[PDB]
Amino acid sequence: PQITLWQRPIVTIKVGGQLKEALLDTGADDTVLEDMELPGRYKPRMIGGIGGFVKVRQYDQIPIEICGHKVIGTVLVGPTPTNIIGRNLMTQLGCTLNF
Amino acid sequence: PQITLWQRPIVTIKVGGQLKEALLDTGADDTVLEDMELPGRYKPRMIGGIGGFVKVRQYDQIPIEICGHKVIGTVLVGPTPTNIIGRNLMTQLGCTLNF
Ligand SMILES: COc1ccc(S(=O)(=O)N(CC(C)C)C[C@@H](O)[C@H](Cc2ccccc2)NC(=O)O[C@H]2CO[C@H]3O[C@@H]4OCC[C@@H]4[C@H]32)cc1
Repeated sequence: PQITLWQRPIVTIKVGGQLKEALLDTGADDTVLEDMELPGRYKPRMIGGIGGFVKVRQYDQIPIEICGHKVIGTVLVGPTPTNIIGRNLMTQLGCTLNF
Repeated sequence: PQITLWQRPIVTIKVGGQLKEALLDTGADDTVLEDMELPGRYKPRMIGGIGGFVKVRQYDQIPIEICGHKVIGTVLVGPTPTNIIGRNLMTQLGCTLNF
């Protein structure tokens, strides 16, 4: 894919049979998904943004398909305004920024 | 250039006569800079991120050079933890996400 930025770079993702929308986000170190149920034991964490910090549950080794491409890695779950794919997963996609 | 996402995509910018480091942020609609003065009038604006909303100052049609490219547009100034370059300016560079 080549994704221009006139619109939000929202892609379709597949999380265990659920399809969702998520923002491809180079400004995010990590992937944060809106509150949902994931497998495994989780570490509560603090994650900070524009408007301060929110608490998230960190889950490891979560299979996600982004854009038809399979990735497996860490996903943070909490009160985010939108699902965001962070660099930890965009590197698995092999995303680069180009200009 | 082709920018990798192994590291934060930080670039040097020049705005208001000042050199700054900023994060190239495809998940950011708008460009948001830590508190500084600009030689233009502004209006208040509420901008919402992962922790919620913050009040910013909105300066319109602000020239910025990014990696030696001259761009112009809206710059928001306020209590952001990091300088971020949003889509409003990256579209002017011809920035695409590629994978
Ligand atoms: C270490 O792990 C992390 C740590 C932090 C974050 S983050 O979401 O807070 N963020 C980091 C940055 C502030 C240093 C990534 C950004 O891409 C967020 C991601 C984001 C998007 C939407 C909502 C909340 C967050 N964008 C954002 O806050 O943009 C603001 C400014 O312009 C508007 O575009 C967006 O779209 C409309 C509102 C926002 C506005 C993610 C993973």
